[PDB]
Amino acid sequence: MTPHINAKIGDFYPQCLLCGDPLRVSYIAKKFLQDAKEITNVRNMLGFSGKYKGKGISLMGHGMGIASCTIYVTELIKTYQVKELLRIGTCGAISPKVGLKDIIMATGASTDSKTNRVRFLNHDLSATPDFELSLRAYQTAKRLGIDLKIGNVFSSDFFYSFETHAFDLMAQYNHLAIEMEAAGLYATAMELNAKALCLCSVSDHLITKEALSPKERIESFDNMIILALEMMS
Amino acid sequence: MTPHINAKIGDFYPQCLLCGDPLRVSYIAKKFLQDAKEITNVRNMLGFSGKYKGKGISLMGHGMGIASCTIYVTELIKTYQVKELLRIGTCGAISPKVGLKDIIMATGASTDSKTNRVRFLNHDLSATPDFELSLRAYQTAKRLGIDLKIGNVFSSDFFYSFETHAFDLMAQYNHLAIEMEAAGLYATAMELNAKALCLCSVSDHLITKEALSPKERIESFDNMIILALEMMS
Amino acid sequence: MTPHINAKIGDFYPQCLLCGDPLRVSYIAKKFLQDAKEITNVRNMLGFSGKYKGKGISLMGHGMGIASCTIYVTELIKTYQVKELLRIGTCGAISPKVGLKDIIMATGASTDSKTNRVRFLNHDLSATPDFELSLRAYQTAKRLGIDLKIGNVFSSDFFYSFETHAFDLMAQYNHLAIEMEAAGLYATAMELNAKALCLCSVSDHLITKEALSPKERIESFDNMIILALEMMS
Amino acid sequence: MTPHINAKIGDFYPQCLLCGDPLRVSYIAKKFLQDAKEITNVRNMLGFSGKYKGKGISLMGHGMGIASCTIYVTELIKTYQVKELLRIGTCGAISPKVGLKDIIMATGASTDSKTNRVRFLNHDLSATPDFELSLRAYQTAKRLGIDLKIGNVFSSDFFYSFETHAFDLMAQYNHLAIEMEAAGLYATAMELNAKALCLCSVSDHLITKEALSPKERIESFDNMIILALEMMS
Amino acid sequence: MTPHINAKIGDFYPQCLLCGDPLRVSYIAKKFLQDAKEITNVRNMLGFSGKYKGKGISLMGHGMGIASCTIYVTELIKTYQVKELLRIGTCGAISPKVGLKDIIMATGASTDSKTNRVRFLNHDLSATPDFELSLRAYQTAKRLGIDLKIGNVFSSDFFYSFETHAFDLMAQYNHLAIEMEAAGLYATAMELNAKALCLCSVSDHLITKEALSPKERIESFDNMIILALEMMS
Amino acid sequence: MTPHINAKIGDFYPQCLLCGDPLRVSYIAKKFLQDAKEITNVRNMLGFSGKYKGKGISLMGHGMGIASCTIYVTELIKTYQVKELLRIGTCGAISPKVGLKDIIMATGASTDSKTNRVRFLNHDLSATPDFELSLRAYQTAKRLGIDLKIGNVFSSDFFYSFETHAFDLMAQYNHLAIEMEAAGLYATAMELNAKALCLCSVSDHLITKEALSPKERIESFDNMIILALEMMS
Ligand code: HPA
Repeated sequence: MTPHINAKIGDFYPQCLLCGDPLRVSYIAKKFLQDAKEITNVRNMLGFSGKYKGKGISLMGHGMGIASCTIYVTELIKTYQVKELLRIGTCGAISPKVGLKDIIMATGASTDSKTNRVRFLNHDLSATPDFELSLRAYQTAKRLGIDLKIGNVFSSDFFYSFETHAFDLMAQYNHLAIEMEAAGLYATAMELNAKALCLCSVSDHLITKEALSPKERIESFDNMIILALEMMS
Repeated sequence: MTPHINAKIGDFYPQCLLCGDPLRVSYIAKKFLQDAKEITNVRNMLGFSGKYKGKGISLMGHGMGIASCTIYVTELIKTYQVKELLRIGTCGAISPKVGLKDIIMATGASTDSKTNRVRFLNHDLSATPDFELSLRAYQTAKRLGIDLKIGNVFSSDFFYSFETHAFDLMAQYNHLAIEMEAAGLYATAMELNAKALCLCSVSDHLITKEALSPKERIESFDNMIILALEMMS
Repeated sequence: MTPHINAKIGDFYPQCLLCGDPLRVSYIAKKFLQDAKEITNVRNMLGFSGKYKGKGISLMGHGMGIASCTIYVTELIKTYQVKELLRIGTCGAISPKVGLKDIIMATGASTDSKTNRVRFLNHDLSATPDFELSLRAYQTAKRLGIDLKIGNVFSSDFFYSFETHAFDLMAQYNHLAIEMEAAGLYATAMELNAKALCLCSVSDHLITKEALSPKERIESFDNMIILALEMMS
Repeated sequence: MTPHINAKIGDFYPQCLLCGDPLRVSYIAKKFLQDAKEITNVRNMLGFSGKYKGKGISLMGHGMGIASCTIYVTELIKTYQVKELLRIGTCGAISPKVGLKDIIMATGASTDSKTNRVRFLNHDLSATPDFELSLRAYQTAKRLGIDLKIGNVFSSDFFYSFETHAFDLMAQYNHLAIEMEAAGLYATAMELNAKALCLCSVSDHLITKEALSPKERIESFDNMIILALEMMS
Repeated sequence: MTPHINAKIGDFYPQCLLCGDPLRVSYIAKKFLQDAKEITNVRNMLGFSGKYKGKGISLMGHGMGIASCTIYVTELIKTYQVKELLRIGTCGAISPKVGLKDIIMATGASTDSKTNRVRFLNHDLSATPDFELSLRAYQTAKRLGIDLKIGNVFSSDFFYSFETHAFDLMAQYNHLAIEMEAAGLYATAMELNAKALCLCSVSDHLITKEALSPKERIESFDNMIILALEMMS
Repeated sequence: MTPHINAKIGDFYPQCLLCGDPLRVSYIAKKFLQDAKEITNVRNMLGFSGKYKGKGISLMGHGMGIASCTIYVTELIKTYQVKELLRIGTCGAISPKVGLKDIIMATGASTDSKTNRVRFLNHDLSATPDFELSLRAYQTAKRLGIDLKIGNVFSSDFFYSFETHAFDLMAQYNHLAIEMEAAGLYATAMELNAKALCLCSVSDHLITKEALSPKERIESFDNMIILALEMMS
């Protein structure tokens, strides 16, 4: 009933977990939820509803990049009444103060996109998450015994960067890692008065080149999954 | 080998078709290819290698928006030696010179993205297709009896535009339609010394708000797929 | 030991409270601090060192605007070894979600300045405070029974705005009020790896035109001075 | 009848050739046209109407730089009803793919000018020729056994560049040569719904530093002159 | 020899008058100079040397627009050792403070070009004339009983503007008239350590549309010619 | 009468000297004026009225940075009917040609601020003083035998520059020094139709690293002060 979601109205709980990869959403729905039901699949972009420790929770893939993430979040909020958008994914660390398996909470999302200057008077929009959600994330991680890393991320239009020489200046200004959506998620949620947070686990270090093995990857993504479901409980 | 395609090095023919929607890809594999093999499925983004009248050809989804398109197109060219990239898809008409069913050949792709300024000295990159390819498309459509409409497209980061007041100016400067990736397709192929072209089928006119019925939407999309397969013959 | 500060090295405590107006700094010192000494007075810009419940506190004025603020923040951090910088002041509200007497915590500072494009690759810097400082403010407010309003502010180069028509768009994107230094404070503290936060008291509401009287302005600000002081004990 | 052109209305044929230098224009008329007459001479910028193998063709000089080109082209289309504009001139080649005596067809014109941002919403306008004209140039060229070199051109505001370090990157993005008008020609033609094409003779590299001798300039340019007159016949 | 001037080295005197129209340069040579000879004529862009009441002086055309002006004045300074460049021409008035026949001395030249951002770190270059020259023009005007209007001009890349709605804001900021080269003359003279000045005669009013009779233009331009020659005396 | 000035009606004379430092302002009052009265002191920013050689003159502090100077200058013109604003401040030299406590007259003020693009259509505002005021400076300085350098200054948002590599380019374009308010003064005075001029004494040399002290920045500048007083006589 939107050009990118074929769910029925009401099929989404007001809390939604987000990933770029629709197959990760699938993995989460099978392994971590009871009574999960696939509710959308336009363009193979999967969404699910189901229960986690008795509470209703929703999952939704959103593709890669600001433009794509912006499409699905816009529809999720405007048509399907999602109110809290918690978003999890991987990132390449650029700071010396984070390493493999760390979970980063993005209190800001810088960007090389033009999307926010187009949204916001051609000025600098400081794209930021909802504070109460970050507080629930901080509190839950302490309780779970996770050493939550906290700082800005840089949301890039480029997976294959042309500005790799600038990563140290980004790290100087407290950017812990690079991904590709958070500035879009945060700006859209600000645009539509909804609540958003982004969480990112370190799977590679772009400076010193250490990398997780493909099943070390899955163990640390699981650690992040559990943190996310726990803070929505 | 790449973080977004799980094909083996050697599975792609040098010619490749592209669509945002990977479900479009499999529909073309089934209904039009012989010996259609699936060769990649990372993040549900399906790819296919098959046969059309005895000649090899590939298919590949690339998701929505410039950032996603660039990732897949960069990896196709750099890792899988793809040489000719032909993008087909839908687009929103903005010009009185076009209506529903029309197929548009994009001789240039303007954009509201900052990606080309980042790539290109913060100047104006004129994002354009390979000429030889555009000639094939013109001759094939003449041989096939298709009244090819030719002009610019505007590639936007926004599906839900904040600048609809501007569509009239775009149309005046010979922009026939809007979509969300061609400027990225063209600049990547320009960057990596490969050949590229973008074809667009008109499904919705954004000015008159005419829309095709899905009985014609499959009808017109087939016309375009055939034109594209023909010019790769 | 800098062109703009004539204190002795060591005169500053590592926690420093900031106001634009040096006479506000003079007030706080005389009314709320023990054994307050004046440590700097270049350009009539007063800084102080004293105690509050036995614990050392410093105070410093920074003038109006990002450029003036940046000058003093840089010198405090670099020459005088200050580690936490807490800014408190007034602000014009622009959001319906806040009214007179409200204290705002700025979890992000947007801007019409070019300073952060100059510092940060001509990209978008998301200027954010230190998280631990923000959590300390949330907990101290809760303990004092203060109803903290959390969101962005907008830091302008213009007190006399040429863009008043834009305040509705800023409010929509969760900018709760307008002032003139937070973006430079946050970016300088980001640049030099120090901890910073901004707190804003609503005395005027730029949209609904409500306003506190001179005696209610004094009363309201005092409520913010005590939260700040309580935050540092 | 316009401030920059002296001709009576109807003096111009609907197909017009353009050079930057009005002495090229006078040269073309006396060696290749029959019954040729000077129709305009404001600011010494010569224009001619004449006959080539029976068919009436016009010639018009336009000066150097986008702003100059834009003045003349604007008056040709709006006042004197020229419909097709074929620009022929020299350029400095920057790509290894082209060498001396080569004729470049500019299928896109990049630029360091701000004019197209001012024309086009401060976005990227991809400035492009009319496809049909470019195909006629390709078909004519091959009929005359001229191997056309095809790609993008960079239209600069600077003859004495301050960014010579950037030429390698421009060449990477398929810019074959540098000149100073094409992006202004294409944009204006797009604005005013006219058909336009730029052709460029490789007199001088800029990288190799190879410059052909006095004898050859005349010969290579005449070659482009015949190409131009033939696709207009 | 330079690409755009075929004068002998040593042909120019160190003081040069400039006009965009080479036929204006010819007119001044024949009417006001003693023993004037033509020294250059590339691209029909005439230059002259001669004497004014016994003292040597040169005249040079430079076409229209910043790019064209910049080519010629660069070559005048670096190759032909011209030291003082005084540009005379017409403009369109935009301010109610000036009328027809008024002579404007441009103490600053704003622009919509990108050329000064390209020259100067993408900041704002304040393009200004040489102070001593503007003093000499002030004094000579007084001597001649000419009432000199003094202010900024706006140097536009557009003769046919797309921002006529902005003319009033320009006039508010002390822009007396619009023309097309002064920002380039000024920035090039600044780049190359020469002395430049621009004087403008009001032929037309862009707001109230008043105009001089082409009989009253010839007379008013003459006054400006005499001012320029005399201040070189 | 404004939120930043609390002077009585008519407390300001129509001529007003400006400093960034209100203590340099106070030092001029107490040393040079008869009947010196302090007419404002909001935020410790001192303004004074008094008499010099019989004629009544005012003095006003404006803080550091374009934003602060705009606030005070805007209020001086709109509420206190100041007509002539003469800034006499400090600046850092960026040439060996220029020594400490040299006095510069800024015929133009370039900037890295975005304030003038915000004010002026996102084009290049050429920020210049009132000519007659600068002629007064020139003739006054000469009658007094006070030496005066004349050129542009660069008005930065940054006292601690992040672009020290650019100083030679700035000096190349006739920028004699760096300061932080002249572009703000000049723009505001252009906006509101008032007469402004900026003089500045070299208080630092940015190549060789000499710097005066806070007290020397009040007391080493008598010649500039006397120059200002005399030109207002
Ligand atoms: O170095 C400087 N930069 C800016 N303003 C100044 N005022 C004195 N020195 C300086």
